Amino acid sequence: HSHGLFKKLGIPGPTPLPFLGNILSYHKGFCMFDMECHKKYGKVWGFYDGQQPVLAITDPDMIKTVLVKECYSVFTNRRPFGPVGFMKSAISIAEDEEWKRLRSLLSPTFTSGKLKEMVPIIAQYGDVLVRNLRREAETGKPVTLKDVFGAYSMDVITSTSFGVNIDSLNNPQDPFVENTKKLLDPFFLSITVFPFLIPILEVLNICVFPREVTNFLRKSVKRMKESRLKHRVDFLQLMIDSQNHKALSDLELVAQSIIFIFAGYETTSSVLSFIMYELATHPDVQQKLQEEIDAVLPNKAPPTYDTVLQMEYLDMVVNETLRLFPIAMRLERVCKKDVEINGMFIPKGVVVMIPSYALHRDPKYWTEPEKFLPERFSKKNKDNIDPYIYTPFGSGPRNCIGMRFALMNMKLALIRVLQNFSFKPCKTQIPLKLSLGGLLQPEKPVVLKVESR
Ligand code: HEM
Ligand SMILES: O=C(Nc1ccccc1Cl)N(Cc1cccc(O)c1)c1cc(C(F)(F)F)ccc1-n1ccnc1
Repeated sequence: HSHGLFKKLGIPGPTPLPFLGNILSYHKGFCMFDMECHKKYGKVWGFYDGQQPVLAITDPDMIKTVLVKECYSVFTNRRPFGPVGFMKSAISIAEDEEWKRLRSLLSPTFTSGKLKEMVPIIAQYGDVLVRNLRREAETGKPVTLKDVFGAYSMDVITSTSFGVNIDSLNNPQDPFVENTKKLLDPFFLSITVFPFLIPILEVLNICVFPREVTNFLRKSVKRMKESRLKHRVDFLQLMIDSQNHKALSDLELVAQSIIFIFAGYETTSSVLSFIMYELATHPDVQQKLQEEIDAVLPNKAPPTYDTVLQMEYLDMVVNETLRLFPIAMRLERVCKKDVEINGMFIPKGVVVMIPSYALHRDPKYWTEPEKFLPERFSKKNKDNIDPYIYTPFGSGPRNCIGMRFALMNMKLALIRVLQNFSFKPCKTQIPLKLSLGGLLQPEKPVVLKVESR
């Protein structure tokens, strides 16, 4: 019944099976499936995640319209995650008026002025990461980068969302480290075929996030609120002060902190691991970046908000890695009203999809794409890229609100790790075969050789 929609609108696409749509095509992963359909079915195609109609667009003008131009009016919210409970008030999960209220109440928290005042504090746990990196350099055996980066990513997240200056890997007993370190898949794939099961799961009070960690963060936020009763450089602080549009709730503040927590842990650790692999398989970029790191700031010169943005090559290295590996893999907006965007009728309720992975590896906009060529973002070539094709943090008023923070957190960590060690390929795997699941992480871990100086 729903499969004739994209046939009525005259939109090509793989013929879907009843009750399932095109979920069987997800056997090669979201990324492989999106690239294949872009070559065959053209610039715009449509498929079905069960009964949910999905429209893929690649035209940059349509993309701008969906993300920027007609954002508040037609394309505002994302597709329902699933059995989310009290986390429905999360800024990434809120819809329509609650999202506009939450983002305005949280936008000044990620201001360039607020990030500069937290730069010296974000380096205390970073020096602890180098201390834990020298002991691994004493061993000639390779080291998995996801655990070391996650240890740093948890320390910075805890020390920036709250005041817990910790050594996550070296102190594996604090409740803050324990809850975060504990936390496609058979569950998420079933929700796509059965969106009718989403409201039934919430009636069963079974949410996709372990409830044991939610109550632990609820009591932690309660005791931290009692600890406030001169912390002026803290995510929560900035949320409690603005609390005392409408007002921000207490449990609402608990939900957003969990967003800030996870968005800076596996997300940051994943990108940090993708960067170092490409630096290990391309040591000329590693050497030049190490040479450029010592140029703007000599050996044993601490980074600063003004100095990080000066190293031009470090920004080129993070951009190309995000291109080759956009951990989002997709951007989604729900067409909540009948709209004709760029000569195309989009009915209501249709999920409009933007394949970041496919456009990041499209030969039309990138020459030799599968090749890590960080020179694509040089001062003379960074103007040729279309900002609506390379969207690692998305775009529009619902882009990544922590883009500046995540870029600073990773760049501040990269400057200190590269000015003390070098990374050589150990036994790793050049093919770097991506995982076939719903995350843009490698199932095979990232283990390379770390050499000192
Ligand atoms: C390298 C790291 C990161 C990448 C690549 C990234 C990328 C993205 C992307 C692609 C989106 C979707 C935007 C869209 O729908 O168009 C997003 C949303 C979001 N990100 Fe990030 N992100 C990163 C780190 C972070 C961090 C560290 C935080 C906060 C601590 C954060 C907070 C958010 C929030 C709150 C949203 C939802 C925006 C809203 O719905 O208003 N992100 N991010
Ligand atoms: O917000 C988000 N948008 C988004 C981006 C791309 C596709 C779909 C979506 Cl919905 N994601 C999704 C996300 C992003 C990266 C790694 C992940 O594993 C998951 C998010 C969700 C949570 C939650 F649901 F677990 F609470 C926590 C943090 C983030 N997140 C990460 C970076 N920026 C935001």
